Amino acid sequence: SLFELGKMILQETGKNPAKSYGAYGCNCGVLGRGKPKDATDRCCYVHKCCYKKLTGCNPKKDRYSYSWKDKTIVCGENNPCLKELCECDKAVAICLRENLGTYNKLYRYHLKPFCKKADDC
Amino acid sequence: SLFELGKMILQETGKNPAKSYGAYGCNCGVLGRGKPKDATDRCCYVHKCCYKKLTGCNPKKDRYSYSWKDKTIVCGENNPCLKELCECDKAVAICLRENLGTYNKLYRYHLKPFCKKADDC
Repeated sequence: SLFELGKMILQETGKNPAKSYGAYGCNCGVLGRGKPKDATDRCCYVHKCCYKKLTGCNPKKDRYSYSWKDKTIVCGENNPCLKELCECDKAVAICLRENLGTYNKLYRYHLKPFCKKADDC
Repeated sequence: SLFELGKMILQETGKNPAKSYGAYGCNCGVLGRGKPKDATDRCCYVHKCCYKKLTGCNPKKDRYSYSWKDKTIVCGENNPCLKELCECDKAVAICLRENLGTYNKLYRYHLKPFCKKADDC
């Protein structure tokens, strides 16, 4: 669920998740996907496509279990969908940390409705 | 949808809904409910309890018709759920506006895991 996602983002990036990613670019936060503005936005784009591809569970609602072993998100879910879900979230949190280097505050509160439509996942 | 909600909050409060309320307190924005930090937070608490009472429609994704007439949100929507949805969003927008005077920026981007669990609606 977003509860685990939020935690992972904190774990990976050390940044407040909503402040930095609750509304950033065309893809981070609500209002679905759009053409990514930058690498960070691309994380969120990929993340949303990851969610979309999940057939067997609800990515935003469904809670799952994961661990923090050697400063690494470890998805210990036996439930296949929750496992794929956890891996979706892990991947975006890692992506977000890896792209902090080009994170641009001007993309915070980017006007999403005016984003170019996104190519399908 | 978050579009109509965002716009109502904007019309009522005059604030960017995403920045001011996308993550405020334990109730505004993502991650369900929690013990409200203040009146503004309480609005979102009530709002989420309002959403719970809805009868099938999707508050996140479903669009509905309202008009801003004589500076009042009018839920012209006739469909039963979308009408109540609209009414939920109108109520929170008004509530946020009415409690603007105690809006506390410190609760912007409040970390949701730090919140005491919400009482049942």
